[PDB]
Amino acid sequence: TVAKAIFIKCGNLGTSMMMDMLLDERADREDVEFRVVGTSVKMDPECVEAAVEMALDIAEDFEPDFIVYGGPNPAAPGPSKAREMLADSEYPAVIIGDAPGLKVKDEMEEQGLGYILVKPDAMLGARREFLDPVEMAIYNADLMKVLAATGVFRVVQEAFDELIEKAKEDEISENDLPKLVIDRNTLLEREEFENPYAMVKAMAALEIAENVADVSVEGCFVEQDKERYVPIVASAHEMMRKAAELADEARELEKSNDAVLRTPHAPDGKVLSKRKFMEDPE
Amino acid sequence: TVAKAIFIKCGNLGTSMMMDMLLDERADREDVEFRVVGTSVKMDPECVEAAVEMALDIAEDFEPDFIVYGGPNPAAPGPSKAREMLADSEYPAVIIGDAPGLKVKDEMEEQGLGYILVKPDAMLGARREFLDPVEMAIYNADLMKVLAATGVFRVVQEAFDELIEKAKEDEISENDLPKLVIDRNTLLEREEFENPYAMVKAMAALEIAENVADVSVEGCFVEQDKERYVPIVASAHEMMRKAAELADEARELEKSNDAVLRTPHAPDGKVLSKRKFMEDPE
Amino acid sequence: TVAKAIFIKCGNLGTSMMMDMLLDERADREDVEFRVVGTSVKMDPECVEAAVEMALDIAEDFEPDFIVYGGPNPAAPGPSKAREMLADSEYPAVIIGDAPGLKVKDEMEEQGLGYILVKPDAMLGARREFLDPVEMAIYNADLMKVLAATGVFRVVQEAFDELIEKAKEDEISENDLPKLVIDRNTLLEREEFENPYAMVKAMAALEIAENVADVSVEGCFVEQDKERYVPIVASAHEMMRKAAELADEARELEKSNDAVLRTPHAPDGKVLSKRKFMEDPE
Amino acid sequence: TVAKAIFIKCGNLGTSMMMDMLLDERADREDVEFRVVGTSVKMDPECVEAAVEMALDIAEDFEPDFIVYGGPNPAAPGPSKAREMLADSEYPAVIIGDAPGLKVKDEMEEQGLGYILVKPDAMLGARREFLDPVEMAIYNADLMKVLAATGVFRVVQEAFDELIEKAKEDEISENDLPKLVIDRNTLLEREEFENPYAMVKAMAALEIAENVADVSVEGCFVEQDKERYVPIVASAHEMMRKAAELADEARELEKSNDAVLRTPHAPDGKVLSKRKFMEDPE
Amino acid sequence: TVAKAIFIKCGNLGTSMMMDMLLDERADREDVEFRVVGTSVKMDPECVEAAVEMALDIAEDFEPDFIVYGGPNPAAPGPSKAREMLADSEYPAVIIGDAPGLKVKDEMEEQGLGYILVKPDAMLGARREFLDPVEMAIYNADLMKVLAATGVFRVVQEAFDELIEKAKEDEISENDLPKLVIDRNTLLEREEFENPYAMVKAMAALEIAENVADVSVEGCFVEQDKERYVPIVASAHEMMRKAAELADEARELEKSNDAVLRTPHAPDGKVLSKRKFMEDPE
Amino acid sequence: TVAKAIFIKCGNLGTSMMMDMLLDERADREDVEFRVVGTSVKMDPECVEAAVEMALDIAEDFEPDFIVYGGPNPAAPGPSKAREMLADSEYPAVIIGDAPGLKVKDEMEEQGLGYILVKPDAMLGARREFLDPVEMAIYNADLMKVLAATGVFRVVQEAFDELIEKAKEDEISENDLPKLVIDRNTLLEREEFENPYAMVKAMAALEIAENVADVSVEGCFVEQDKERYVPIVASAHEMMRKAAELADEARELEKSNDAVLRTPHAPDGKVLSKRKFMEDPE
Ligand SMILES: [Mg+2]
Ligand SMILES: [Mg+2]
Ligand SMILES: [Mg+2]
Ligand SMILES: [Mg+2]
Repeated sequence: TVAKAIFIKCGNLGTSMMMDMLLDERADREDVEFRVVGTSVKMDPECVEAAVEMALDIAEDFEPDFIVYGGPNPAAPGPSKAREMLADSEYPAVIIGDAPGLKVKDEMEEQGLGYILVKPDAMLGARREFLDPVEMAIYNADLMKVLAATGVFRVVQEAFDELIEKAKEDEISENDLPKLVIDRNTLLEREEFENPYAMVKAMAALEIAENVADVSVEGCFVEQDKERYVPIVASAHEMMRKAAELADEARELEKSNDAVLRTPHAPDGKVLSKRKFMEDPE
Repeated sequence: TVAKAIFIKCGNLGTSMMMDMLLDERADREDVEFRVVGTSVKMDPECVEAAVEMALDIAEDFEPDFIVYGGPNPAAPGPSKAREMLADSEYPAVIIGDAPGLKVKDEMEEQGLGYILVKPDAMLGARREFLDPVEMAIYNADLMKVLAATGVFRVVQEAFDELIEKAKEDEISENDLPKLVIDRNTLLEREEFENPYAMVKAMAALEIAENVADVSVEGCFVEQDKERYVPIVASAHEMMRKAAELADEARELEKSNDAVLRTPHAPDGKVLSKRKFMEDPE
Repeated sequence: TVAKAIFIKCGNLGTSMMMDMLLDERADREDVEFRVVGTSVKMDPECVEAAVEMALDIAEDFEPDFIVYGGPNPAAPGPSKAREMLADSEYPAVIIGDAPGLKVKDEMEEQGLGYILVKPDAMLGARREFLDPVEMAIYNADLMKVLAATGVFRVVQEAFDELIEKAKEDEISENDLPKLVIDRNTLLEREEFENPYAMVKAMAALEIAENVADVSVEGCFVEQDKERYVPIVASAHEMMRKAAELADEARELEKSNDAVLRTPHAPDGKVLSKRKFMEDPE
Repeated sequence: TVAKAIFIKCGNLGTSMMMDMLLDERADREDVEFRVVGTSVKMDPECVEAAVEMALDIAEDFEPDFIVYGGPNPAAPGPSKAREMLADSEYPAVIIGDAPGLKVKDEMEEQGLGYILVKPDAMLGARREFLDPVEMAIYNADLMKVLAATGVFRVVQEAFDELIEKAKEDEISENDLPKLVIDRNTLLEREEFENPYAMVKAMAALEIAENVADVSVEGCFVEQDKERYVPIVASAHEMMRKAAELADEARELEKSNDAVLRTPHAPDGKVLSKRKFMEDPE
Repeated sequence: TVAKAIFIKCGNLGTSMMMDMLLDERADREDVEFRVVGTSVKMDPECVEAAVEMALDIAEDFEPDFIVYGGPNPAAPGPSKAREMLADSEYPAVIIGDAPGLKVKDEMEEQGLGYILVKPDAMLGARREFLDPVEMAIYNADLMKVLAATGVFRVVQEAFDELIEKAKEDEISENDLPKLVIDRNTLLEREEFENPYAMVKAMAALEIAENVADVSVEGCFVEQDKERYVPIVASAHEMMRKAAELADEARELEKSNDAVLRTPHAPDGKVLSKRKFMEDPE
Repeated sequence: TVAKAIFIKCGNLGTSMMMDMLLDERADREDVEFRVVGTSVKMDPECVEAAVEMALDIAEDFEPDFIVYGGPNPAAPGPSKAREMLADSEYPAVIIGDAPGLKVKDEMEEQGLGYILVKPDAMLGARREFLDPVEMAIYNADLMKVLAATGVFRVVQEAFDELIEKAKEDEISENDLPKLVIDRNTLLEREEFENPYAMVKAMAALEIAENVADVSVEGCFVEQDKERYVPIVASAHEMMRKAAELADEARELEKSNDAVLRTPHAPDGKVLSKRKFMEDPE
């Protein structure tokens, strides 16, 4: 049959920005249908409510098997509000956030919602003297490349593909809701990379990515001297740029061996697989 | 004065992906309020329709000073549908798209619509054999790095920022709507780069992102032999990855001359500017 | 048997610069003898004729099995004159040219001439303000790498050596003359690369090289505003530099797989073959 | 007035391959007229003689102010033969060779001819097991990039341009004939590079290119064990590839400072000069 | 007056490997005289005791003005014995260590010892399965590149140069001994880089280097699973390799601005200074 | 049985800096015990003698099985005094040096001393106007990287490990002492690289490094003009930097084939071996 879900996006995150598209890359999955609503970058308690009310507003006629909320710091005012509104609705919800979301990690099991906490999806150096729109874009391009090439996006894809199957089974229980925490070590469980050094390079990429957070936090919430915080947050961007280079390096190693894992979606939604370039998705 | 807008996102394009965030990079603007709605990757006449209705729906109470529709190919069934829906509504609308929209450029002005066509925002190789979620994301990472580091996003931002000023003047006419077609030569009319070699590299990056389109189509809708179109779409990706490298290069040149242009928004919406890293934006 | 030929070089084309040397790379080939005549970069109607005359003059005593004319744009005043002069001669001939020669592909087949059209051998951005002597050399370096590392030169070689064999059968008929149009898609129907990704990188590299031509054309003829054509002709050169680096990346990929295809000429003229580095060519 | 000269090319050398073209880059120099003749790669005493015989043969009606012979090792059988025939003609000649030509350096002062010996124009790894047509082209592309970007070609261009002036004065005396030896230290008497590190990098690139010859020679003429000579010549080619990278790196520094030295020819033949990209050749 | 000191090296740290050499880079200083002793890489109490006793026996007749002990973890048993032994002597002493030394910072002050703790001097992935002699050297090469190119070594050089001047006046009090903790933020207050982006890339390099320590600790002392720790320590090395490239990029930015800081020693000990390449130090 | 040795370090050489460490990479060997003494960068006769006397004085109660002296030029005055002193003692001794040691090769054999001369271990551009501490450290970082990644250090490790086993049997004869001369060709007959291009790239790195010596020598002892020798020595440092990148390139190829050789020491001193990342050493 056909499964449906709603995506609410407040504020920006590398994972939230891509989460719904990781489910139907070519737009040929006839077995799903999604809606996307949000308040852009804004994520204060007010805008959040309005967004979740905009999702509950259309879920009435849309009737989503599950709703997903994606944004930074799920333990902050704005996002906290939205955890409430979704925990108390006739819809199974999933909250996708970053590392600060480990604070309210217990509280999320309580509210009965699923979650995808990406640690390497670090906050960017948000300081007016440094972060303008373009810098903002450049940083996201480097983070997108590290989360994709290291195989973290695969984890999110497969997590929302294993749910979309239980959604067609007309049985979405809280035991079916994912409870994930993505980090460098997560790659130690997969078989993503055939070349071991590629895994080690992807691991290093994610380690660096996770570290970008502390640098951005310090420069934005701790250092108050212009002469010190501008360079600090900028150094957080230089780090992520390198993590992106490491990610690319990992991918190229897999190209040298012709083992680049590829798992596309069949028109009916079933996840295929392949390693060799001219292999034809199995 | 507080301007309002509604972004309709159907299908995916690099420009539509970040278009709204380019207007409030740090979420500190208190002169704007946005509501984003879309049907994700799917952009057929059915989904597109439901999305615009969804946007017009909330537009009654939101009261946007304008509505923006972004997605690939404005000449396609769905986009054309949305193009007539917005033209017939009492809302000043803008259409953001790729090269394929040119076929309906003279047609959009008659509908009284504003448009911004980004030629280098090329369609990716959407073959099930090559394009899986990861690959799609990686593709957009490079495409984003391109549109950002080459100055194209600052063009989009500039156009909308000037529009948001008009939206405050309580007067948005067909003359105040943007009618731009971005391409490699668009940089010739700007002073984005201080280093002349940074610009020509930037131009090369956009010229190459532009050619990527021909290959993606030649392998998605033209060629039908399995043994040819897979290598064809993958070759379009390699082109995008190197285009992104030329963009990174150009920016590193602006970094060596400490002439990296940054144009961040003040809390009141005012667009500041600076070249030197240590200088505050004025 | 010892085949012979006379290459006429008028103008500058990457394929005409190497054409004869790809036939006797180590100069230890004793089954062939060549004579090279030309008037340097000048390819005007006068110089072109004075060149073909020298070739026809030398051919009297030399007595070649065929005569090759290499230079840019066979459909120009100079090349056209030479195209006709050779057709009227008693000597078989082949025309080495770029994309601009396709205009006269049908005509050359009528004149009974043979031809090899290399689409990716793009014209350089010749605009006094940019293309000085050094820059010209530089551009030709990148292009030489692209045509060499992608496999285009091996296609040229396999065609000219297949002809020299028929030239030993002292009977070269128009049916034995080459009629090739090299471009990105040529690699698709070959086995140059053992590594798949090295192939699509080579294909990506060839597409870019081809696309440089239009850029150089736009800036050398169409655009007449100095403030714009200087940047444009330079952007085309930054593009070919990228194409060269891409070709290099492809060769290194073959190296990681110890599969660099090498096909050297034995002292007798036979084309040997090898993959593995320490493997003898047979 | 108008100056003329003939160029004989036997065997290949990076400088011998570009020599003529470095004097008329766009082919719009009306004050010169060149002719090019040779036997391709072959350079044995027989082929050489037939080549210098074909140059003197056309020099009858062409009446050249000076003839130039270019090819590897001007102290070998073939080339030595050509020094004889040119020293014994009514035409002033210039011998273009590589480092092995310093052996017959004094003997050439005696024969009364000029010479340009480029030390960094190293011999390649000419072994059947390594050097095929493709590899041979890859090497010349690297060599071409270093000879150009390091500013060596500029030295050769200036030399033949200072001669083409004294050739319009119909006074080509042996004193006006060039007696040059070019190597790493040539850059110390130049102004080629404004950035001191770009010069330093170029010096290193030349030093390495020069040292490549010693490796090639060993692998080709000294090491007789196939298991050792193949890797040796192959390493000589890896060295040249990095030299090309260093040269390129020097050029990029110059772009960074907007000081890329350009010396294009004026339509009448006088060498112009400029630094800034948009400066307009003066 | 000649300044005398004894350096003791037990175990290995980047900073301790180069500490004494940074004080006499050309070996032409006439104001210093050094003795270096140690037990190589072994830093257990037994060996460290022999090392210090070796130094104290030498001090008898050599009469140094100060003694330096350098090696990892000032808090470990072996280094602790050295601190105890040095604290009990009459010779002013300094402890060079890494992050773990912070645990005994209070103890060192109470012991009258000086110290320089370099946090970016990270412990390597010391697991037999991954660290052999060559990998150990590779890591050191990268670490050295990071500490030198970021400017950390100039901080250490600086500290000791002042201590040496005071020694020449036989007046080294406990309050003269350095108490430095070096890390990413140390660079914020140095006039090391003229290019702001070079400082930011360098800060990024030091941040990543510091991060390496944590990753090496996890793989060597926490994770006990062979399958998990081998990849973890190898990823630690990948991070250091990338940190080295950042330091290298910063160094190349200074070169582009012909602003690389050099502070060589004059024959009489005076520390000169310069920026421009051809500028003489003073 | 535990082997004991003393290492004497005077002056600085890449190999003398790492020698002892390569023998106990993780400090977990039970079969060895070393003592290190030296006079830092100073290697004049007075200092060298003071150093050797320190060693021989320790030797009395330490009872070393063999003594190693490492540092620049075994033929210089200082090093020569060391050779005379050690050749005059009862302790078997090995001299670690650079190319200039070849001069006293016969003299060393007549003295009953062993030797390992590392030709690529080149002297740096030791000119005050260029070489300050930071640059000295950066040069050694690249040289170390070269000596490690190319396998030169593995050769050094092997020579000493063999000598160590002999020591454990109290049987070190003058015929057991090494007489090695390491250079580019040394790599031709080792098992180091599985990939041939990695071996080739490693050879290229050694050739360039070996060549760096001559450039530094020219700039330090021959050229006397500040305006010539500054750029000269600096170009020696740019060469080394590229030799390091080639060594890194060779290492990355091995990683692509998961054939990176690692020969770690077992606790009992046994030299293990492995190739595959996940493969345990045996
Ligand atoms: Mg005291
Ligand atoms: Mg006390
Ligand atoms: Mg003895
Ligand atoms: Mg004896």
